Amino acid sequence: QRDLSVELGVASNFAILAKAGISSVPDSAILGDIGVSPAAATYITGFGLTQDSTTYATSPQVTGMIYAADYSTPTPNYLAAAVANAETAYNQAAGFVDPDFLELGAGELRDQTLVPGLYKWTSSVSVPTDLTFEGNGDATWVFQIAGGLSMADGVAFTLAGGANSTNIAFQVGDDVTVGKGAHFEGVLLAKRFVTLQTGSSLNGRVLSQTEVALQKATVNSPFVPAPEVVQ
Amino acid sequence: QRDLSVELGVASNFAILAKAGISSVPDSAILGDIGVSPAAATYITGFGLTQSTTYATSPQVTGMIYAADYSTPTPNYLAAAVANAETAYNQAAGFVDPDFLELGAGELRDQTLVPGLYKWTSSVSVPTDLTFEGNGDATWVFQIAGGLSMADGVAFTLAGGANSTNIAFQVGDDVTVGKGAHFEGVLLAKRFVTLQTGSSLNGRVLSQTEVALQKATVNSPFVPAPEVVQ
Repeated sequence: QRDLSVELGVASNFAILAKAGISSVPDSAILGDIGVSPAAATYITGFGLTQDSTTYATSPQVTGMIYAADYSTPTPNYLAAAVANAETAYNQAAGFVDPDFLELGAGELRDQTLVPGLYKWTSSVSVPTDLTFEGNGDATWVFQIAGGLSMADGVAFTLAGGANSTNIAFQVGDDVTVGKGAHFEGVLLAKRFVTLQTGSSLNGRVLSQTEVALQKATVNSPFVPAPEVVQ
Repeated sequence: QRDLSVELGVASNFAILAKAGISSVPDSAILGDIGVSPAAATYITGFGLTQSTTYATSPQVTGMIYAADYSTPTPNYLAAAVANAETAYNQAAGFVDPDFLELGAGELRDQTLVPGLYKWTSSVSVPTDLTFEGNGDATWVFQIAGGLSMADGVAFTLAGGANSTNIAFQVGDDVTVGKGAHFEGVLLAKRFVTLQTGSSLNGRVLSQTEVALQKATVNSPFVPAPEVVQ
């Protein structure tokens, strides 16, 4: 019943957005666009970029387009807006007051089923087992994690009750590690590094203020409807 | 000291942004980008456009021309600019507790305006020069429910250090800048904006319908894109 929605702005048009770089050990599989700013395209590595048709690039690993800060107009200003909007979201998520849960599990989320609400830790958070979100289709969850976030190899996030990963946001102060073959659901608003380890998957988006490393990793972001034109 | 700044988001990258069309009787001079969305480029008229499928250029425009039918990422870039312009219009219309309510019953004759929030529930006219007197951090917002019209040849003048990046006008009905008149500030218009023969504007024009220029100048502040890290 609390509306903990986090407004992403232009950053909802990206599967992965990073300030410093994105790397892939191939083959990753990303559904949605990816972008870096203020970094140049040289900090997007392991993708085999082919530049078009000089505003964006393509890769067999990305279903969508790839954007960097040195590409042609209007890409620099589009990216600037996406990164500014992603910072405003991080801050909004970190800014909500009066948590429903404080230091749950003393930082460890083991065999948990999480009702909707605002969850805060001043520590790092680890997820050694599967994790279930239970709530309806409009329910919202925000995690405020001052430290790192780590998911053990093979753990999976499960949705129950009608829940949608568009309504799940994780704000994390320190590095995020999604373990090998683990499955994440939600929007990751990371202050520092995010690594999706070998053969992990994420339905949601990855928004980092530094670098994103993919290891044979899958990211499926929501469809972006094309603005409809008046002729 | 009330901070009446209006946040423009992506609309600070446009000299003129309009939902339905932009026209020019040439030669106009626009310093800054122009864009229409959701309208197609066929609703940008009089610019002698030349089409890199993401934008067009014109001798009248220092910058780029964008339309909703142009190629990726122009449609999503424009949809952000228009959404951000609407959010700005609603923020300016939403400020509460005006400092000055119905000044002049809508007619601003020989006025010098200290900083603050000005509201009218009527239309407004500016039959003479109008001065804004305040320092370089002072902010003004005008909330006008009706139209806004400037008489021929009048000017908006800046005294005491005033800066027109800190002046915003929210106007519900048509805005008409008379021949040879001079406007200062950000115009957030719900409906039509006409800059008549030889008028000029230091600021931006953000319209929810159409903008028409007649041998007119729109000179917008340039906001640098992030410096590239190589």
